[PDB]
Amino acid sequence: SGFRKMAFPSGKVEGCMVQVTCGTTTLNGLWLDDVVYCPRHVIPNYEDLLIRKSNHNFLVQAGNVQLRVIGHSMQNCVLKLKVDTANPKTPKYKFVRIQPGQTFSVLACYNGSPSGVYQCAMRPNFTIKGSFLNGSCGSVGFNIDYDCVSFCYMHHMELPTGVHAGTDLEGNFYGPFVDRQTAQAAGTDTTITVNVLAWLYAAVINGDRWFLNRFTTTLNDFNLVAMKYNYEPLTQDHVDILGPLSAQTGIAVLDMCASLKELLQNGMNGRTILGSALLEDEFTPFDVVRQCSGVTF
Amino acid sequence: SGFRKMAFPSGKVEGCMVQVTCGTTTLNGLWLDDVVYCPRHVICTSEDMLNPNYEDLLIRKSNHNFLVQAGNVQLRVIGHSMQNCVLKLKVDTANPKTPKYKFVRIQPGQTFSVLACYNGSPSGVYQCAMRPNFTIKGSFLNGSCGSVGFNIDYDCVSFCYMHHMELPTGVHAGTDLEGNFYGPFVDRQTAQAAGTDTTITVNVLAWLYAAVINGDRWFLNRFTTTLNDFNLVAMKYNYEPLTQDHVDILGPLSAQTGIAVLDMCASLKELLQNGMNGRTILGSALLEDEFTPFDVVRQCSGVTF
Ligand SMILES: CNC(=O)CN1Cc2ccc(Cl)cc2[C@H](C(=O)Nc2cncc3cc(S(C)(=O)=O)ccc23)C1
Ligand SMILES: CNC(=O)CN1Cc2ccc(Cl)cc2[C@H](C(=O)Nc2cncc3cc(S(C)(=O)=O)ccc23)C1
Ligand SMILES: [Cl-]
Repeated sequence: SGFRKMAFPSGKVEGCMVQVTCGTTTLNGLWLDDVVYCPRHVIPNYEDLLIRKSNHNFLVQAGNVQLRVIGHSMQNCVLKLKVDTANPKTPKYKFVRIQPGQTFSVLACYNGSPSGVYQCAMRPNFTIKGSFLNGSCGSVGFNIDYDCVSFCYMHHMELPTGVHAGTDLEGNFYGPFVDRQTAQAAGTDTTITVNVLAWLYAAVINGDRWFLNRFTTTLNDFNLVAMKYNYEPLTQDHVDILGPLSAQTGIAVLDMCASLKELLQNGMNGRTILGSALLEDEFTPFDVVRQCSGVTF
Repeated sequence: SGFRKMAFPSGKVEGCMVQVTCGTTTLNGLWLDDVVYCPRHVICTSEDMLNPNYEDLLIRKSNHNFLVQAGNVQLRVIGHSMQNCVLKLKVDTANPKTPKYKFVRIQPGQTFSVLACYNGSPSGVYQCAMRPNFTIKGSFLNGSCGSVGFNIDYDCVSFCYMHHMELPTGVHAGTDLEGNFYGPFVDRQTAQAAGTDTTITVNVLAWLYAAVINGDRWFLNRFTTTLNDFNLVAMKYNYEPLTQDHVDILGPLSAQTGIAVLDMCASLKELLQNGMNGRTILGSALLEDEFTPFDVVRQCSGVTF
């Protein structure tokens, strides 16, 4: 029993965190094999700034050891520093681009040193509601599948509303953001409907059924209600993805949609679901299945 | 900016998780130097759980009855002893991944990270608090026994909890790393129930200071309160009594924001009376009590917005 926002064990990622200093700027880097990956803003016309730099300008520190930079190149908004030593702690890994609604763990670092780990979701507006201070740039987001780490996010900046923006590990930003000081704002955010439904199934699994009713609905009637409350449209794919949770609890996806419709139209009335007075949208159907099953790494 | 429930990086603890099997029971162990620590109920059957005589069950065991597995390697047990509700298995190999560590007993209200494991393999990490009733609201399934709670301050891991059981309400009970239970619990399957739980007042106040640091002041009022009048109101909402120690502990957060502890107590009094009226504090519609004054200082900046 119990339901917590759970992050993946961070150990395989901790062994890759390094500190990168270029001039007066100090941020975090990801050391995989003989390459250190970090935000290119550590050095705007980035090619013009980069052509003026030499290898010895980049100071890379792995714990108490100085790594020697022997090459450098840019890929989109990420800087790739060729180092003279391969990371002996390099885990099995892939660079993957996630979609809005998908969740990941973040290992927040300062000065190449990990300070904390938390779980979060890529919002529909492509920002993440993280917890970062100055020096956090270069902190990474990831998931684990058995022994393989899938790096999906590198932190670049904080927007005026306090939310965060960054790139995949190939330097491509999530969202209409640019790496520079300009008027940038997060677009209007929406609620991840498929995630809220998954969390209602998690509540039913943990013995919370007060919100269930005898009614069902069409996908078309529910999507009109979803549009009114700033909820993301629910697609047939989302319905298919919720299949296992529907079969496990005996509550059809459209049957659970009618419960969500009544929660949107009438509130919680002093009640909570899994210790929360708000409808939670940062647990995917897979997160619910994994946490209510016991999958290890 | 931002405020999340943050756990400590789990890497130093992952390198200590092992699997312990005794007969048909398999649970997790903590391998530090040449000793593996695990719940003593690993020597029990389900029948034994009603009235187990651990000393009688242990005297019938030999070293080779205990199977310890570290990854794909079998560790050899060369000794065994019991310390309170923990079994200590002497092994022939010291853990090369042993970090700098201490065993610390925490008090209710204190927070820690939990590395949840099954079969000596870590599956997830989360942050939680020792409730006033000595239980923890964790997320554990069968096979989680022996999972550990910890804090990492600097490079030293302070182990404070080892998981032993789930109570009928779904909450969790366990021991410190010396085998002493938190709460009036026994590692016996009897009528055991968690006492009535209360809200950790000093933690709720710390989280209100965290909200003020992140730029939100809508909940503040022009009133102050005495410590005794605050406790007379808060007890009515099942909040823990606030002591002079708690007031002293909130000192740095009060000085950083310029809001006296008893003025923040007056805002808390008003929040309990009025609710939130469609508003949230740090993205939450409930008053959060699982962030200590120390956690807030750690996660928040020294400059108030
Ligand atoms: C809000 N930041 C600023 O006004 C200055 N920024 C300008 C800038 C422009 C482009 C890019 Cl790609 C990066 C950046 C830098 C940036 O966003 N870094 C930060 C990232 N994450 C959390 C941060 C928390 C803070 S805080 C309030 O001190 O908690 C500050 C800075 C953070 C620096
Ligand atoms: C609720 N407990 C049981 O049905 C059986 N238990 C009785 C018992 C009595 C004393 C002691 Cl010290 C240990 C234990 C064992 C026990 O508590 N282990 C478990 C630990 N943590 C989470 C657990 C989740 C579950 S569950 C419903 O499947 O989520 C089951 C078992 C868990 C075994
Ligand atoms: Cl303590």
